[PDB]
Amino acid sequence: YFQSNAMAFNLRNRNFLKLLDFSTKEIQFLIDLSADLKKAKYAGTEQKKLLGKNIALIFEKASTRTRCAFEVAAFDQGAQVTYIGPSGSQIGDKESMKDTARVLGRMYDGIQYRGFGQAIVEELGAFAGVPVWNGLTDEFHPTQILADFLTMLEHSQGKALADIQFAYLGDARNNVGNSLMVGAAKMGMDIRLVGPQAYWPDEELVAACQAIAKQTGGKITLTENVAEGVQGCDFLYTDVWVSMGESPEAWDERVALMKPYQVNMNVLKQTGNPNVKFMHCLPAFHNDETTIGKQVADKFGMKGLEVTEEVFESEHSIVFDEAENRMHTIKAVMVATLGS
Amino acid sequence: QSNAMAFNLRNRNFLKLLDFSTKEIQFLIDLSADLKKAKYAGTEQKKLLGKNIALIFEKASTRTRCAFEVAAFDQGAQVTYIGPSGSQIGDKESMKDTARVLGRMYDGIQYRGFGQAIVEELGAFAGVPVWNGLTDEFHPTQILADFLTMLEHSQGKALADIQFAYLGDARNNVGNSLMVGAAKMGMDIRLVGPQAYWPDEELVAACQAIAKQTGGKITLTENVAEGVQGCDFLYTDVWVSMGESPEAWDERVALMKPYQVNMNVLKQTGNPNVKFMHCLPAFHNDETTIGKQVADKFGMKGLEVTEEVFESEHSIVFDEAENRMHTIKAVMVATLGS
Amino acid sequence: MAFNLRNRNFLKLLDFSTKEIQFLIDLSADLKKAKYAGTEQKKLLGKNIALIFEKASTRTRCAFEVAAFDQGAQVTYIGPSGSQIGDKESMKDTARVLGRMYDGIQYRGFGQAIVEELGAFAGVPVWNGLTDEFHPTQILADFLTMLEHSQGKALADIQFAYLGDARNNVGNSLMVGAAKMGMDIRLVGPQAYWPDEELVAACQAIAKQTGGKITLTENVAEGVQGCDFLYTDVWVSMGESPEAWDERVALMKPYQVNMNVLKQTGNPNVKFMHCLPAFHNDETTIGKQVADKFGMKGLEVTEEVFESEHSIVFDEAENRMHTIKAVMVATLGS
Ligand SMILES: NC(=O)NCCC[C@H](N)C(=O)O
Ligand SMILES: NC(=O)NCCC[C@H](N)C(=O)O
Ligand SMILES: NC(=O)NCCC[C@H](N)C(=O)O
Ligand SMILES: [Cl-]
Ligand SMILES: [Cl-]
Ligand SMILES: [Cl-]
Repeated sequence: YFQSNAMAFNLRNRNFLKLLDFSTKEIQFLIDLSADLKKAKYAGTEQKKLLGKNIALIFEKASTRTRCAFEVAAFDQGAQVTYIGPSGSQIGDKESMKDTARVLGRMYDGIQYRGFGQAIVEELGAFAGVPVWNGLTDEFHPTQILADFLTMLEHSQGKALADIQFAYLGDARNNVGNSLMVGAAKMGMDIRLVGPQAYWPDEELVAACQAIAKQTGGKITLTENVAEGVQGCDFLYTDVWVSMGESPEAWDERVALMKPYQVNMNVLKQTGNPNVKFMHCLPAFHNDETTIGKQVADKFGMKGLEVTEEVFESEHSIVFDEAENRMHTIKAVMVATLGS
Repeated sequence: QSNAMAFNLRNRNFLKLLDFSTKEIQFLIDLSADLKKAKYAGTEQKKLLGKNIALIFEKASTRTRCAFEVAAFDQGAQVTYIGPSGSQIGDKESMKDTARVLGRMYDGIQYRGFGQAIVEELGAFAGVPVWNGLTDEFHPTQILADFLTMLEHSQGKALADIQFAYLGDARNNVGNSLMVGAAKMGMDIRLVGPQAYWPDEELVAACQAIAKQTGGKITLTENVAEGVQGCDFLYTDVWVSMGESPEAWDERVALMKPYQVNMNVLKQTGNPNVKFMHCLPAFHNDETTIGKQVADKFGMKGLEVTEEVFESEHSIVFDEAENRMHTIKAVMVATLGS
Repeated sequence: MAFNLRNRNFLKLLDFSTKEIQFLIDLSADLKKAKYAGTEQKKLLGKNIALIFEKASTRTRCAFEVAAFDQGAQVTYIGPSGSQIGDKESMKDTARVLGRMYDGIQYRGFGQAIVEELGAFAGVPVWNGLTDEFHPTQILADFLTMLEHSQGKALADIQFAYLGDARNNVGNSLMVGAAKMGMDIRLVGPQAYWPDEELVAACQAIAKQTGGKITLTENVAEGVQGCDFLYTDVWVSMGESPEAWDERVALMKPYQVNMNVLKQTGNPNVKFMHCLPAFHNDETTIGKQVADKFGMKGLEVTEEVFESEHSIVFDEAENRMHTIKAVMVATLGS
């Protein structure tokens, strides 16, 4: 009866540039595929659907998780990869993205890009002629949110995404906030964006998400009031208050505004939910064991920044499950779009 | 015949085109074409299976580096990329030593960098095949790609029947190599640019002696209209190459500017089927930081080529770039394959 | 034996028995033979390995890559820039993330404490590819090389001297290895650069049980007499100050390995070793600047000794790969 390849047909050869380009059913399919690939890998029965494929991984910003997740997922699936890091390439200074896309599209079967304006990854996606995957831009981080939604499903009992309530605290207009809001809207979830109003997401993006959420039964709340924002949440999520590519000056501008939105044990208690779970895309500043994190926190008399060591290392934290799921979801994206 | 050539190429380095016969070069081009077809037909045999290859890059690269990686992967090899930082090379360890160490662990080595003398020392000391992926003096894999492309875009002409011009900095690596390749294959090449940037007189003298025996012709001129009349292909490259000081732009642009490839130049060929080539990367508009800043300083739109030419139907630059991979593959398979 | 090495980290030689070390060396010799005979069996097929380098490397990095590739594994090289490590993400966090995606992890970097943290938190085998304190893969390669270049001597029958900066990672590790394997080692250099007293004491206790001997001396003639091998390394290591050349050259100069030193062994078959990279002439930017400044031609070793029939440095370098292969196959192979 229901066994169908139509949906798989439609994903073939698509780019993965942002979640606004995908239907609710497409996103769910990607999540369900991710789950199946994760099980097959743990059961030792994984089938290689990217055998003989060559993939280019362009990184104009630093990465640990995203880069490793692309490499491992390709290797498990039978593909090879060429990593092109932030120096040593011609890209940007000597060669246009239009030119780079057409050259790489002649040699590789798929291309990942992490960098700056969403406009750049969109040009790559238009000119390459092979599938292009967004591994983070200034505006959106779509692979992260797939991982996050898989993680929420796994750490819930008998709930679909549409039944889940969560809050994101801090810099709500960074890539991860934007993307969470879009995904929540697509999947019918209840999202609260909790932070200072100057860092709320763009009004046009919010308006587009609200129109989406009207059709899916989702809810989107923006607030500066933590107690109101987190009450009843299944998950609390945060990220660094200053993102890659922004000025180091921005710490001075932001810490005093962002400080009330730190995820500490008080915040978890304000949920009223003893089963609440803590998520963070990573990397995180939760103590003095990084150079940047230590310097900033020392300057403001803090121990951690966006999250405390106590929350980050608690039984409530599921950040490493979430990080592992980067790899399974990126795999699903590659298999769906390029798998054969 | 082609079996003779294949036998003679086994275990050789690929350091420059002066190290090869006319027939060896033709064989490499023919092998490139066979490997390209096999890849598109899905019938490619993996002749580098179980081989491990090191790729040393002392300068930046997109095309060359990817072409080496992809060709190796398709042929069943694995690769280690060693970029301009993070290795011991140059600052802590001599090239002689690096060569002897890598030659013990890898089955072949690519090098892109500075003096030709450095790739020659690597090629002498490694004890495994060493392939030049660009030096200050020569860029031999690029020219194989260019000759394959010319053949594909000509209708039943052999290389010996082709006439082409290279415009601009004629003494850079690509101009030197085009002149050598043209002489070896019996072609008619015009090098068109300011006389101070003509290739070295000893290199020209050697290429003229080669050309005498192949029926090739080599012309050096400052005059564009004269140099490009009747050409099948026009070719150019950036006017300041990697490793030269960025200061060079300041007094090189004005000097070079008459040698820009624009639509007037194409019209001066008298040839409605004329095709445009460029090794890439190219400065043809304001969508690069360097290209925009240098052009703005002179109020220009593109540098060595205009957007109008680069994106026209006469341009074959992306066919030429894809052919980098197929030709590098043939080099590796010929020298290291079994 | 093989069973007991499965799933272990390889962080330093002090964590292993004499017999475990010998087994690793013997496995290295078997894998080397299989590779040259074309009969090598892939025991890491489908495995994915991460290679974290916080310092530069040519040999070590290449040896890990090639050994993985030959064994059917794939690798991700994470160099000193382009990752989140150190400035934006703690080692504890990096370890737990990588251990979820990879089957094994190599680390080259700074304090031993950092590799021990990685080893504790990753949850998969971790291998030390050089720290400030120890360099355990190098010494396996060195001991394989000594065996191959000796005729039917066991390690316990070998005498050797290490000259120069005896307290660097390589000296420390040579001393530990020698004590474990019952060898006679002389550390020959200025007293200020002798190894830590606590480390020496632990190695002496080990050596009493194996029949090894450890001598520290500032006298070259006494230190090198009757040696089978002479070994040296750069006088200033990665991560140390460039100012240290000013402090050290005058003190280290008398311990340069030149032809006189080889002659003081009284052994016409003496062999010369060096972990590499080496400063033996003016063909490196650092080596040339330093040597020019002090009116020298080579530093820790002369061109004459380095390129002589006595030098086995490139054999030693090739054995980096075969020994790293053994470590990976023993700890992760199936
Ligand atoms: N897990 C990730 O992929 N994290 C990347 C850092 C995201 C952060 N908003 C940034 O753009 O720096
Ligand atoms: N296609 C290529 O491999 N191009 C590389 C650059 C050539 C240019 N003459 C240079 O040396 O900078
Ligand atoms: N062969 C090697 O792995 N050499 C690495 C350098 C060792 C040297 N003592 C250093 O720490 O700089
Ligand atoms: Cl998105
Ligand atoms: Cl050449
Ligand atoms: Cl050790």
